[PDB]
Amino acid sequence: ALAKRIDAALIMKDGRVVKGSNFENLRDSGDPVELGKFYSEIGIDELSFWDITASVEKRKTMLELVEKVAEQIDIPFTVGGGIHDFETASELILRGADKVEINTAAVENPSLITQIAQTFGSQAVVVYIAAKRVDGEFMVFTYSGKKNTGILLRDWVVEVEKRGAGEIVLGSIDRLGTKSGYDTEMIRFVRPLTTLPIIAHRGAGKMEHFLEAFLAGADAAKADSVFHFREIDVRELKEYLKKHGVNVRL
Repeated sequence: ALAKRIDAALIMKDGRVVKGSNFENLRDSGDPVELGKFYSEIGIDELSFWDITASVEKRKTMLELVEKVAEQIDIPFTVGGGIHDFETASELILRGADKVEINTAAVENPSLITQIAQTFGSQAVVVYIAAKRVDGEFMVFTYSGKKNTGILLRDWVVEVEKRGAGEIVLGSIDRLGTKSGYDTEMIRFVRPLTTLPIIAHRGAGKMEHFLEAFLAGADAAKADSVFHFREIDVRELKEYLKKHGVNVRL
């Protein structure tokens, strides 16, 4: 029925893919640009490039990345990782990114969502929401899961749409590092609260997990290590989803 998207996320530091990948056909399996390009050719629909360059080289590193990526790939991509204000987001979109992915800076200043959207459109703004169960409630976490904001997921989802975001990535900290499946309970919780596309993140271990996420109401599903270490083949995944009635691009 409804069209569904398959996303790959690449974690990057100092220009390199953190922990690389298992694609031996590649000249450089740790080159984010070559790996991204390869993904774009075998069936990934959209890419996310996440930078954790901790040095003062971060800003130009991310700019050089988006420029090289835009030159080599022809599917939409998002860039993220410590994007804290409008000028940083703007530089990155102009240099070639289709979208920016923001989290902590958005929670601390939700008007940042609106400021990026008012120049680049809602479709250019993706808000990543890291959430976790705490005393029986879904709470929003910031600073790479270090801080419980005390903000209810329910309230933040509604505010994010109100401020003009285009898409929500819903990352379950309750599933980080696990391969037991996406947090379908969390996706089902968020689905009726927003009209925005919901992208599932964290927990994927096998093809059937993607099917479960789409049944839960996700519009897209994003993963990283399961692709890079080839626990799941992307072509096989889309073939599988299509076979069982999911509207994926094949």
